[PDB]
Amino acid sequence: SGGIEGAISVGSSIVGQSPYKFGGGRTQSDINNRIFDCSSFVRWAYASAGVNLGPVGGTTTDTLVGRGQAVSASEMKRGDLVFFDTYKTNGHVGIYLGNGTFLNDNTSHGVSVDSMSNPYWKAAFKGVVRRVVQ
Ligand SMILES: [Cl-]
Repeated sequence: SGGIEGAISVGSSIVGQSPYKFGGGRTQSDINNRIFDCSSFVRWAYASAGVNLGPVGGTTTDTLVGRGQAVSASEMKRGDLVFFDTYKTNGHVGIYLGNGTFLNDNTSHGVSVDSMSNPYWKAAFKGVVRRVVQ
């Protein structure tokens, strides 16, 4: 109930209820108020499940892509971090849920679940995946 499943449970608890804010989620006030961007959301979901993916103030997609172990796209598993080329290389991150979906915090929908086959996310995905819990 920890680790991967715990992070999915915490992160999902606020789906549909947490608008995105670029740069948010790197102060305790923002965390308490559920104000995050894509990478500070992922850091918080895992921290709330007992897993340290980096410092509160300094975690970004660039630091997260350096955590854990590389995974081939064909082998992506629930809990793996999936990265996408949105405004820059690896500019977006989410937590893969299985079944071609991922939990993430994005401008359009805030904290939400998106599909890897949505044409936008399919085009933006380049195969960059990181496993952070074994
Ligand atoms: Cl935290």
